Amino acid sequence: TRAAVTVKPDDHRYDLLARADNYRFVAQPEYFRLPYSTAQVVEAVSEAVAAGKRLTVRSGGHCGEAFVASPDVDVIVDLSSMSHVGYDEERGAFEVEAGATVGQIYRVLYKNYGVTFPGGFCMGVGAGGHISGGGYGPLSRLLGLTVDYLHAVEVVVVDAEGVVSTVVATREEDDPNRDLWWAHTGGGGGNFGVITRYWLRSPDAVGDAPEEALPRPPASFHVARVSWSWAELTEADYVRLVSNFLDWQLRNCTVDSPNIGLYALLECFHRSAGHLAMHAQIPVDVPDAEERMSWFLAELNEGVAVAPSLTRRRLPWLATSQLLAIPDVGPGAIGVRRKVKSADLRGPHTREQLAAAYRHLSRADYHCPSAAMEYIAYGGRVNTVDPAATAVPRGASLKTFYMVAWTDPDEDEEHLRWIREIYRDIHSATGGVPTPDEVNTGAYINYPDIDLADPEWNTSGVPWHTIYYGDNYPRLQEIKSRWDPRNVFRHAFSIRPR
Amino acid sequence: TRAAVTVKPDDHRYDLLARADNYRFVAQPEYFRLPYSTAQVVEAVSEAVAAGKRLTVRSGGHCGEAFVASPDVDVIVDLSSMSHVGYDEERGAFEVEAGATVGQIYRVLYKNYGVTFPGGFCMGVGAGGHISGGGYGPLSRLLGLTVDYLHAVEVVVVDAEGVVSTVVATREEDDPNRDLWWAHTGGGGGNFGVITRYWLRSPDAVGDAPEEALPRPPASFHVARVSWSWAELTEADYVRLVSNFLDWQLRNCTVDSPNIGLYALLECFHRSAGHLAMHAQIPVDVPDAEERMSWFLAELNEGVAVAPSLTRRRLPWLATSQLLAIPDVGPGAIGVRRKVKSADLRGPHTREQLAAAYRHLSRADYHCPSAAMEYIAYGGRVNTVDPAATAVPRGASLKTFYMVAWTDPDEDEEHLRWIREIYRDIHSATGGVPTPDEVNTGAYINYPDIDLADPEWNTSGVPWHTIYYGDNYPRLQEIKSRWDPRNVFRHAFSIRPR
Ligand SMILES: *Cc1cc2c(nc3c(=O)[nH]c(=O)nc-3n2C[C@H](O)[C@H](O)[C@H](O)COP(=O)(O)OP(=O)(O)OC[C@H]2O[C@@H](n3cnc4c(N)ncnc43)[C@H](O)[C@@H]2O)c(*)c1C
Ligand SMILES: *Cc1cc2c(nc3c(=O)[nH]c(=O)nc-3n2C[C@H](O)[C@H](O)[C@H](O)COP(=O)(O)OP(=O)(O)OC[C@H]2O[C@@H](n3cnc4c(N)ncnc43)[C@H](O)[C@@H]2O)c(*)c1C
Ligand SMILES: OCc1cc(O)cc(-c2ccccn2)n1
Ligand SMILES: OCc1cc(O)cc(-c2ccccn2)n1
Repeated sequence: TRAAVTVKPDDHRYDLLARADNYRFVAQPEYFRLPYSTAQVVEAVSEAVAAGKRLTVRSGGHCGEAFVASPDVDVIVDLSSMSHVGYDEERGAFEVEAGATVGQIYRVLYKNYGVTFPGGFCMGVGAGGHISGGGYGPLSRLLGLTVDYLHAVEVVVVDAEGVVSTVVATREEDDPNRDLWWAHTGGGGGNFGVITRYWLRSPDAVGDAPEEALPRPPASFHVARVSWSWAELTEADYVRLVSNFLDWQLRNCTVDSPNIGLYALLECFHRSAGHLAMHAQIPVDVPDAEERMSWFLAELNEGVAVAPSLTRRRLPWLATSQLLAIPDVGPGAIGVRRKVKSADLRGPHTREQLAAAYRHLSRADYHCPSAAMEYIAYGGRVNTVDPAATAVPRGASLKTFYMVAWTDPDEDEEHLRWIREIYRDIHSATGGVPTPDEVNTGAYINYPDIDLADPEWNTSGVPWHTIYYGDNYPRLQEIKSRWDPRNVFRHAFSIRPR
Repeated sequence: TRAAVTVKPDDHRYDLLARADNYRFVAQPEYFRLPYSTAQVVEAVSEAVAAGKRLTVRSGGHCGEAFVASPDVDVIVDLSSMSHVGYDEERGAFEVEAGATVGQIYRVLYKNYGVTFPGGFCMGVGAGGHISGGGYGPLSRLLGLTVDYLHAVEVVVVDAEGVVSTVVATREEDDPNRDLWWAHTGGGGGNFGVITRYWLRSPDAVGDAPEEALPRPPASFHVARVSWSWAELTEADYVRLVSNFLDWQLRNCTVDSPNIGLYALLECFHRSAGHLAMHAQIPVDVPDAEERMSWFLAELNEGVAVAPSLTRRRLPWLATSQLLAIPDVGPGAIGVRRKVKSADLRGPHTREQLAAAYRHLSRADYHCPSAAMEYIAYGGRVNTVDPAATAVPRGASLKTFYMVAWTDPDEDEEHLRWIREIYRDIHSATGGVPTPDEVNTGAYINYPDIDLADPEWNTSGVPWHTIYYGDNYPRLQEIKSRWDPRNVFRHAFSIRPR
């Protein structure tokens, strides 16, 4: 193996490595280390540990916050050159190096073996942060979460006397490292050590051919793409439309629903974007698939005056997945400053919550065509899992996501103000945040938001860690204390040892 | 390694594999063969040769025409699982397997080694088609063409008895197979054999460290992105703006220019789109770089009544390249029907030609936001090499490019009609095609257009092979007869033996 690359501030590459998906956070370490093998990750961590240096890891660069790129980080280990994806016959599982990106993973697994696993739809997202935090996407209703396929993980860890090792932790019942496995099923990136690779396999796979080791997705899908012109919207129409979407999703979010195969995402962009958009997809092989999609669209439009433009077509799965995917290049990906938020639902928003959203999404005093809240269908196979079995919170029927993206740092204050205000107004009855209760079930650690730990925005009394992990947090602390007892791996929202 | 994959029509992967960048052309072979090594590509070709099957190769699926997917193709060898990029210490050059995509090549080369090669901007374009056809991009004015770095090429070939073998052909003067190397420096894909891998290296490189074997791009670029509204854009404006663009490019298209680092692309969309668009870039370490972009923009708009909305910023090279690249996923990339055309220039379009483009670009009886023609700056270092030394015709100082993309197969005739009529009417003085002369240099093999072989659109009497290859065609024909004597590798625009 070629020796690990070290990139110092005098090297031309440093300024590029300092930048990832969020341009608000530019890293300035003493150096970037790019390793090629697990033994080089060991060496990198042990150097940092010996001299007390603050170390973080980057896989895909998609962190919503400054977890990797904090100005007090001294060393950044970038895993983008460990991206192998292959079947491992000794284990009967697909091996995925942590710097592989989801888009590449889907292509390799599918073309070479005809299988897939249910991760997210954004292309440049790294396996490192995605899987460990409880990755989901469009196939989750049918197949569950990424972590439901996590057979094993290999992790570089640091014990109380500064000794660095590489351990493989599996889900087998007698695995002495089982706890470290469980922590990676929703505990989140940057907490327990450097994940070097994951192994993926269905827990009920038959034999050991790769073609049976993970699920075959359905072969093709009816896809609907719908938009409603903002120029034609009223408050009442907005309220009614989102209510219909929500009501239909809450009736159809269990594995018993004959519509469980229908996945849909409603993007409510701010008015400056020109439209509200939705994409929906259903496997062709579901009984009456095409009629099911028609009933769904007709229900959506009941009692709503604006008529949508609609295109319907049929595509193979992988193409359906790339249609909906977010690009890793182009003006939407590169040089973009961002803020994201998250809130999960097991119940409908109220008419008052939706009128408040409408007030923020129609504001004519703001202009940002990439400002949006999104409602994302969820549930299904996700919620048939015993929730003790993984570290991811379960029970939401629907996720919601808030985002503003812009390019000018001059404008930071007004974009941050806009996203904070809409999210707080929506959650004004619960101290401005989704406190776990009858309607909210929390938030998703892979859409982190540090305003949850800010007394000016979170006036609920409920700490951030409850919001993101609910009842799994204290077990995560204990596993943290066992495996990273010096708190070498940390960030604003890292598991505190206890 | 793993045995090669065979995908027949009963396999769920077939419908996906049958679909590439252009949905107008759906492949229907007997099977797809996905090989993992050169030996397996030999086996695949030997099977098709033995039974006289019509065989084609796919790398990235970016062909503008049906050369891969044509219905008479029986076997398609898909190289997407051969996408290794690394330095090959033995030959002193970067090894690029034919199935690697340019997006991934630039990331690997730059991050691991701090180097690059001047290829194209589109992400999912495959090395196989791209390099052999004579790839270019944004850095070509400073660095030349991809083929200028082509140190060697490995090709699976078939002799007159139908024996299949592998040859490595190099650029070295004593190489007995130099002729095969030269044919790959612009002869285009799908002619001589299956390219399994390329080796890339500067001809003048010092020593044997990878960091020195290809050029380091400039670390940072000033970037400008510009758009003019169609709202009150008039013929007069349109014609002044492009003339201004062209005058400028033509004065500053040589290695003597202190503006040669300035690279710019003008997109003239149909009124449908709302705007005309332009992106420019210049390295940061060019003396007075920031001011030169100011001068360039000033001259552009002189005598032009629409005021351009403008944004300027500074980025690292690799970020700059990903900003202006075209995504390989999302609505712009997936499930899209396309038609492309091209014409290179050695001198300016006349006022009449521009009037004719304006008319077609303004035509209110047509709707297609994706319809455009583009002026892409070119020349510079490209034109300091001997036109003999590679198979790519050189001479153009500027490249032009035409495209319509849509999704509805029912609208094919309207979109084809538009692109065909605008192209014809701009070349109406020369029989509807850019005949090599004082002002036109031809067209580019990697933007193929079978309408140049259609008596109804090409009335110039100049055959397609002269437009694409000028003086180099007879030599290509001779290499073709020597290396593919049975014409195994062919398509509509393949080199005809003789
Ligand atoms: C940008 C982006 C993010 C998305 C998108 N869509 C998603 C979807 O459809 N479903 C999802 O479940 N999530 C989606 N996300 C959110 C992402 O899942 C998160 O942004 C992930 O956390 C990103 O992972 P990664 O790209 O690896 O980002 P990094 O910034 O490098 O790291 C995040 C976090 O994890 C730690 N970490 C990374 N790598 C490691 C390893 N190997 N070992 C330990 N820890 C690691 C980092 O230190 C950091 O703290 C769609 C889009 C466009
Ligand atoms: C879609 C697309 C194309 C682009 C884009 N931008 C370009 C740019 O910025 N600079 C360029 O110089 N060219 C650009 N092009 C055009 C592409 O260069 C061409 O479209 C390439 O030919 C595409 O290559 P590839 O993606 O490999 O396409 P295929 O469809 O697989 O094959 C093309 C042609 O080549 C033969 N062939 C492929 N692979 C091989 C191998 N290994 N050996 C021999 N022959 C091969 C095929 O049979 C076919 O004949 C921007 C965009 C978005
Ligand atoms: O998964 C939805 C989504 C879409 C998007 O454009 C961006 C993100 C995102 C971006 C950064 C951190 C977390 N999520 N998520
Ligand atoms: O090279 C410019 C460009 C842009 C684009 O969106 C598409 C293409 C293209 C698409 C198919 C075949 C050849 N070129 N080219």
